[PDB]
Amino acid sequence: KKNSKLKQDTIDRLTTDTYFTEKEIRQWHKGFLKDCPNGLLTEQGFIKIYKQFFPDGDPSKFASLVFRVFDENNDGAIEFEEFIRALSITSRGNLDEKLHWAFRLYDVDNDGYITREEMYNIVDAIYQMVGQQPQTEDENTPQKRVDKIFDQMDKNHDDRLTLEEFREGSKADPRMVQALSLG
Ligand SMILES: O=C(CC(c1ccccc1)c1ccccc1)Nc1nc2ccccc2s1
Ligand SMILES: [Ca+2]
Ligand SMILES: [Ca+2]
Ligand SMILES: [Ca+2]
Ligand code: NA
Repeated sequence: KKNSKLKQDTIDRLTTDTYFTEKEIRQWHKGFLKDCPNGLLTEQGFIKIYKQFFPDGDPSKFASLVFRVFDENNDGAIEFEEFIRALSITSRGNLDEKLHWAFRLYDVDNDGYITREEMYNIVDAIYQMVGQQPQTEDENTPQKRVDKIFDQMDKNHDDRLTLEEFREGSKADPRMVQALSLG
């Protein structure tokens, strides 16, 4: 099939754009096909992998958010090239590259801004995956602590974060990106 074989044109673009050598890309493709013989990873297949790694909670909500960022062309599947591009940024990117990737995750509706509700949505997704925790203080909930972090980053108090607000906000308070292991 087209999707199953690794074409030289794909390798050329990947070595131009990513931190991986041709040798590493070919190695990763062998592994990609062992887990995904079709060369196309579906959303549910993506969720299944996240369940292999967090068997206690429910990673479905978080995995679906991450999937949308991986699937950069929005065709409903992660092809090998999209897999490598995301892995390059998240495992080998510099701080600015990782913070932009985090911004794309938090900006669920892709409108150029993070809202409070979008920030809640990611945070809730993480707790579902990792283990929800009870709060007996209505003034010390995740939603409220997130509000404080958000307010500190929202320099012009318009109730939304630009990429610049989020990136310079995260370099003084990296907690929203360390929650994704991208600090
Ligand atoms: O989702 C994946 C990709 C995938 C993978 C498969 C094989 C080899 C390396 C990675 C995987 C990794 C860990 C658990 C489940 C799947 N990685 C990322 N996780 C996060 C989390 C937060 C923010 C950014 C990222 S990028
Ligand atoms: Ca795709
Ligand atoms: Ca948004
Ligand atoms: Ca703002
Ligand atoms: Na996408």
